[PDB]
Amino acid sequence: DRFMDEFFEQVEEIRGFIDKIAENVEEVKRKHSAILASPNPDEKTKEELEELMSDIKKTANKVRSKLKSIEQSIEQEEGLNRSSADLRIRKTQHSTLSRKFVEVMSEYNATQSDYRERSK
Repeated sequence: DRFMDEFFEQVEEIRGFIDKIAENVEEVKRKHSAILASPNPDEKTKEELEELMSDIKKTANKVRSKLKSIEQSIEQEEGLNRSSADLRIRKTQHSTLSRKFVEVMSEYNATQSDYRERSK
C-alpha cells in the first residue's frame, strides 16, 4: 500500500515537468526560423536566447534522472525472482511517460543542431 501510493503521487508532479518542456520547446520553435539565419528578426534576438536554452537544460536534467530511477528500480526488483501485477503496472506508466518525453526531447536534440548546421 505505502510504496505504490508514493509512486502514483510523484507521477502527477512529473506530468507538470512534461508540459513545462513542450511549452518552452514550442517558444524556441517560433524564435529559431527567423533567427538561425537572421535575414529580418531583432538585434539581440539573442537578449532572450541565453534564458530559453539554460531553462530547458535545468528542468530536462531534473526530470530525465526521475525517469532513470523508475527503469533502474524495475531491473533491481525483477532480478530478485518475482512475478507480480504491481511490477507490471510500473512499466505501463513508464512506457507512456518515456514515449511522450522522447517525442519532445529527441525533437529538442535536432533543434540545437538545426539552428547552426545550415544557419540557412
